[PDB]
Amino acid sequence: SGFRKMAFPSGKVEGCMVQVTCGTTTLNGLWLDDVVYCPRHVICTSEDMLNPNYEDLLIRKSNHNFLVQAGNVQLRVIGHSMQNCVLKLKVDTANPKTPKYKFVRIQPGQTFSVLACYNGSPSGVYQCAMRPNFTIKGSFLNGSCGSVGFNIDYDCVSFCYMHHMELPTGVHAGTDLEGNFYGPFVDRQTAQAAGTDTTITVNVLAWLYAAVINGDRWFLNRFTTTLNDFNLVAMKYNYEPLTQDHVDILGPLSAQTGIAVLDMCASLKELLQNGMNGRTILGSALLEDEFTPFDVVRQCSGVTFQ
Amino acid sequence: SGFRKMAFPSGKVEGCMVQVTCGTTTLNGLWLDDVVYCPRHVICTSEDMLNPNYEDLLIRKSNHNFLVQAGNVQLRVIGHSMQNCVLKLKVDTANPKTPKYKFVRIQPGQTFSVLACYNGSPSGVYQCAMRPNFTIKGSFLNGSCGSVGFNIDYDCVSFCYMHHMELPTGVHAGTDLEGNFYGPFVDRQTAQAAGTDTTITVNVLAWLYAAVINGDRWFLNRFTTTLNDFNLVAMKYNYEPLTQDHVDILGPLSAQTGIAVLDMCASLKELLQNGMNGRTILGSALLEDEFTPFDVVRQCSGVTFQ
Ligand SMILES: *CC(=O)N1N=C(c2ccccc2)[C@H](c2ccccc2)[C@@H]1c1ccccc1
Ligand SMILES: *CC(=O)N1N=C(c2ccccc2)[C@H](c2ccccc2)[C@@H]1c1ccccc1
Repeated sequence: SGFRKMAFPSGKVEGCMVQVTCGTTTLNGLWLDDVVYCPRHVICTSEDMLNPNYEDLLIRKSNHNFLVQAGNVQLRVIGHSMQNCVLKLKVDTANPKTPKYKFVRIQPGQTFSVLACYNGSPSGVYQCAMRPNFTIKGSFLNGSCGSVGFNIDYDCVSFCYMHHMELPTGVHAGTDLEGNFYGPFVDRQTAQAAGTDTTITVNVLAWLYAAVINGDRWFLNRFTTTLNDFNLVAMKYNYEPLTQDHVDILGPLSAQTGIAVLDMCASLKELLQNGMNGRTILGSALLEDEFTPFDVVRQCSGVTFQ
Repeated sequence: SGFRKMAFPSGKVEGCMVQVTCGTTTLNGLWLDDVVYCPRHVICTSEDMLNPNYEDLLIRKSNHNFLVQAGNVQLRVIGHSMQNCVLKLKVDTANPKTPKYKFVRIQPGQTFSVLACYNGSPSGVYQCAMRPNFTIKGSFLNGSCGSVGFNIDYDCVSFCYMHHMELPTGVHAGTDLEGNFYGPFVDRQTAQAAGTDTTITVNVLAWLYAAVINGDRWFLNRFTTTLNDFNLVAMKYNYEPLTQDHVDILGPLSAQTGIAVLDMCASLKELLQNGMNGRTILGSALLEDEFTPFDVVRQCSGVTFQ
């Protein structure tokens, strides 16, 4: 019993973290096989970041201008290329600690673990959700760029996020491992609108099922609702509209608890309209939306990894 | 910027996790040098747990009755001994992945990371506090026994907790690595009173300083207080009494923010008496007490580990 925001074990990702320096800028890189992936803004100074022409800046850089260090050993850079907002530095040695991996572009609402790094060294690990507005609410200081987000499936690491920047609002933005930003963000020091953030309705419902499983049931009511009726309430509270795909995904939790998805929706509707009245659910005084249905089942089943 | 409940990178601890089986009972063990540490209740059946005589049960077990498996390799057990509530199984091979380590007995209020394991395999990592009543609020299913709690200081892992049981109330109990329980708990299936839990006042204050550092300042008031005056309010709300040692420990955060500790105490007093009025602090609708002053500074400075 008990429900916690759990991150994946970070061991396989720690073995891939390297320090990348170009000029006076140092950040983190990800060493997989004979390639080191890192944000392309490693080639910029603080002044370049106001309006960088990455193509022109990269032309003035040669392989020897990139210093890659894994622990205390220096890797020899024999190739460099820019793919969207990421730099791929080809090194002469394959990482002997390269785990089985995939590069994946996650959907908004999905979750992943972040291994926050500074100077190529890990400092901590935490679980994040890709918000519907394609930002993340992480913990990232200067030098954390290049830290990655990932999921583990038994022995396979699916990398999905690379940290690039903090918006003036305090939230974080980054790319997938092909260097494509999540959201409309660009890698430059300019004010950028993230847009209205909405609550991940399917995740709040999954967390309500995790609550019932762990004995927190005060919020269960004698009401039911319809998809269109619940969505009228969801639109008023800036919650993502619920679809039959989301209902289908909640099927296993509904079968386990004996509570129909539309009955859980009615309970959520009452919590939205009336608040929590000074009560808590799984130790929280607000509705949590950072657990997918897959996170709830994984945690309640104790699925393990290599 | 941003503030998260961050766990230490778990890589050094993953390399130490093994599966220990005795009869039909399987749980996790910690392999450091040529010794495997695990809960002594690995020698029990479900029926033995009602009133176990560990000494009599252990006498019927020989080295060959303990199956220790690290990944797919079987370790040869050449010695066994019981130290308080832990079994120490001497194996013929030292763990080649043994990190630099220490065994430490933490104080109530201090924090640590838990690497939840099943069958010797890691499933996840999260940060916990040792509550003032010596319980932890973790996430532990059947088979999670033997999972450990730890802290990292650069290259050194200080193990402080080994999971032993879940109380009928849903909270968790365990030992230090010498097998001494934290709290008055015993390793038997009997109802056990954890006692009144109190809020870690020094940690709530440290988290209020983390809030100010990250721009959340609505709660700052025009009042001050005294230690005895604040403690009258602390006793009413089941908060740990604040001492000059706690004030001394908050010194660096007070010097960084320019906010005197007694002024932060007055703000906390107003939050306790008036509530949060539907507002949030660092994304939470309640007062968080699972961050020590050392966790706030470490996170705000980005201290890294090996
Ligand atoms: C994420 C990160 O560490 N850093 N990101 C920036 C940045 C991103 C977008 C717009 C402006 C700045 C910082 C930076 C500073 C100078 C050159 C490139 C990036 C910041 C950082 C700080 C120190 C070293 C590397 C990166
Ligand atoms: C922590 C854990 O996995 N387990 N703890 C107990 C336990 C502890 C205290 C009192 C009763 C039971 C479970 C257990 C069951 C049978 C024998 C010993 C311990 C439980 C567990 C489940 C499966 C394998 C090992 C341990």
